[PDB]
Amino acid sequence: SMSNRLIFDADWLVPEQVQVAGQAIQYYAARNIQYVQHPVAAIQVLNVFVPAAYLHGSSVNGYQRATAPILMPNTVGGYLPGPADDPQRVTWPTNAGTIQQALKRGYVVVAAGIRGRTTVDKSGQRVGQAPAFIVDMKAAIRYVKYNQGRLPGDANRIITNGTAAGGATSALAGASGNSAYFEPALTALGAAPATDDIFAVSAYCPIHNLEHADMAYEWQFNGINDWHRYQPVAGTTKNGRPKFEPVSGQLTVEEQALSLALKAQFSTYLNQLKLTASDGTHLTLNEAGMGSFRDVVRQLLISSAQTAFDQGTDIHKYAGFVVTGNQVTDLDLSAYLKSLTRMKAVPAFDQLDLTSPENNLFGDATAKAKHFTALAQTRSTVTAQLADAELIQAINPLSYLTTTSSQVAKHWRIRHGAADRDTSFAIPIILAIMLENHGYGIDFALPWDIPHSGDYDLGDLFSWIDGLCQ
Ligand SMILES: CCOC(=O)c1cc(O)c(O)c(O)c1
Repeated sequence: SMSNRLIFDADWLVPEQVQVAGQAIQYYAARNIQYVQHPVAAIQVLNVFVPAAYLHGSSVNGYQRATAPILMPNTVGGYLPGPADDPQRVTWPTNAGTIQQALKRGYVVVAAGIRGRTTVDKSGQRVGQAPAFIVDMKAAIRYVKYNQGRLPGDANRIITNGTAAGGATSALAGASGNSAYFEPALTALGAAPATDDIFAVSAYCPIHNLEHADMAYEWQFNGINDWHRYQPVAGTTKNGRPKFEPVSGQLTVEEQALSLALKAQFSTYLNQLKLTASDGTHLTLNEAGMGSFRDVVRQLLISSAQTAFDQGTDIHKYAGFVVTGNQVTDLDLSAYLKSLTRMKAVPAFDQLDLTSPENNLFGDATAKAKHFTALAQTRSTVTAQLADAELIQAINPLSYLTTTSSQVAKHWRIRHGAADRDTSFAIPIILAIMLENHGYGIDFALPWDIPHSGDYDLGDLFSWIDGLCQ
């Protein structure tokens, strides 16, 4: 209610400790902070964790109370609700280990709970479909910036972090700072009166650009007709972490036909983005999906392989790599993708029967799920509507990057694993190139043999953050 002034009080911080690399990391915690005045779901609270030195007038890793970066990680996956995280949390989902390491590095951590597609209110009504996820992230950022000074940390050094759907959340926060689109939702929540533009973005395998992801996926995997993925099993564990089992299939003749069309359409979509390489040449694809953009994808995988090769990793785990002497000199991209295997069927994202997590994300209070592409709406196997065009645009980080804007974070670090088949490599690559093209700082790679995952390179992530902030 209005009695919640959204004023942080350092008096709330209580001393705790956690082991990191066999040493004690002392910190202070304040949990369960209601970050808006009119919440609709219990999950909308945030936790604050502060290196202990900052309450005793001292330094960690070149930072002090007033200057420390504020890391804002999220636990969003599958566009599902992402509860407020905690270095002591063991319940799934959690990136508790990352919070522990961040505290050791001297970062203040503000871990916010975020509504997701399955969130319901006290009455059983859905209140967490798009754009709830990004509205909550923005509201949490506004709470932090409103409380600049009161909260330890530099509110002008907010760095979001997330994996997969959570990576898209982090990226969207960096892309869409102070966008007027979200103002009515934030007003209705009673968010703090502050801005929500942030300093830097960390994003692992961001599952974004959803309305073009079906095209990208088929451009990549057309010609590969068996798929392999996971679906759950039963089971009751103490950590609440969903247990999965493999399930495989083969594309129907009809799916294969749809694939060829989707792949063909990708060329036109890609070309009209007007992406450029460093020397300024347009990155394109021809009718058959070959060309300079495809060569960029290949080159990134060669770079990935070279890095691993230099480490003594056997890159011939997968097919297609040509090694001459000590150099990975080429790559048969088709052979690599065949050895990596296709994960998702066709369409991969906008399923014709409305059964995907993205279909459910785009539902609302009336409809559990919606389509978000013309193709799937036309070929729908169930009665369905298309989601609002402005909403699809609003939650895509690319929509904000047609320009060199003061509201977009200046500093980006994106990773997508070389063994991650949850979306096409083209998807994070398009984000990365668009960022560079518009003069933003972008640190990008496809790390060798890394699956769908995040937070696996903390040493390098933190070194990057420290390079920006110290
Ligand atoms: C479930 C793992 O990661 C995700 O966040 C995620 C979300 C999606 O919407 C996907 O389509 C996906 O493959 C992964």
